Amino acid sequence: ERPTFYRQELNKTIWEVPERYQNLSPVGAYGSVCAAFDTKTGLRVAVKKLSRPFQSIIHAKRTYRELRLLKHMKHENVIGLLDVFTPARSLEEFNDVYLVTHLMGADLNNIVKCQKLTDDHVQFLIYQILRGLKYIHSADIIHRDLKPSNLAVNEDCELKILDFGLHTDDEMTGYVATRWYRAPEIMLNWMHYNQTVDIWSVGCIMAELLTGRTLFPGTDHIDQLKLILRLVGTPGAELLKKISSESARNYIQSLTQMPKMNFANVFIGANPLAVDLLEKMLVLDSDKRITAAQALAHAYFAQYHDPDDEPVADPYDQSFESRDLLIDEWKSLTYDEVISFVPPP
Ligand SMILES: Cc1nnc(-c2ccc(C)c(-c3ccc(C(=O)NCC4CC4)cc3)c2)o1
Repeated sequence: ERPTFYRQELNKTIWEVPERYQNLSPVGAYGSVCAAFDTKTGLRVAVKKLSRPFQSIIHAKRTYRELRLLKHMKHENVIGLLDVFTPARSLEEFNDVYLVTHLMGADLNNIVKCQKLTDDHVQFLIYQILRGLKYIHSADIIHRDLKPSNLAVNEDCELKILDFGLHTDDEMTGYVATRWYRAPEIMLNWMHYNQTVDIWSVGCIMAELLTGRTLFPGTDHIDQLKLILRLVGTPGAELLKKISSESARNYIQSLTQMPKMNFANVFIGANPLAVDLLEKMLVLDSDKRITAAQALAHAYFAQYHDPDDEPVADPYDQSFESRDLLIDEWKSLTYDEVISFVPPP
């Protein structure tokens, strides 16, 4: 049965949401999002209204991608879908999509920036990121854009992963957090990349939680690459060969060879086990980085690691990515996914 919708204007656009959602207030950065009190579940929720979802093929495909991703993610440490609705009564008038998720009070960026983090806080926070990433990667999904701002956290330090990378050139330019957590292979388009790019991001985050400082705050791509290589050393012959970009390979070979630095001398006073894990994450060769599944079993997480409570994901069919469809087809697929949504228990 259809709920009653009511409307209000929240900064230049009309929100039409079901009555269960009250006290809407904008929170901007994450898209077009409102905090809301959900009266049926008693939860504080985030309601995102999609922005012109079917105005182009790329937009319509994006909207479907986003809904597909969110409907599949059911894990404590990954943002999931509480609800999805449109005020539209049929396909013909279907033109707006609204998404409802948990609203966690803060992001990791405000945590590291405002509070001192004990080594035990670091254990728990990274543990949770890895636990959710094992789940994410097990579905063959790559986040691609892991940074402190898309790690939501509550009062109890419980964490969910948000905003799967699904950026323009300018946004990646200069002295910007948008690029500081990016694996060098994506940053510079070295090769066809995979899910361990997400592990490099975790390395940078973990480092920053331990020291309270960005690990590689490059002023631009090249400066950042230098910051990276000073720490991990320049590529060996084996890696140079795996860079499929001739042009990128040729550039990296112009650099004075440097060895990998001693991580105990960079992360002074840190847990030796934390140092070890960092050395295994911040490996230049992605083939050799530690996987999230492998990381969870590392000694650093002895306290939180529970092999029976680190679930993988159901199969995720993303063959739609290969498909070229018409706006109307992408829109009909999105509609079918809206109409068949069943709330969680
Ligand atoms: C895909 C995908 N990845 N993330 C989303 C998504 C979709 C809808 C929403 C409302 C959100 C969302 C975005 C941010 C938060 C959130 O809790 N941010 C915390 C910052 C304010 C202190 C919660 C949820 C995220 O979708």
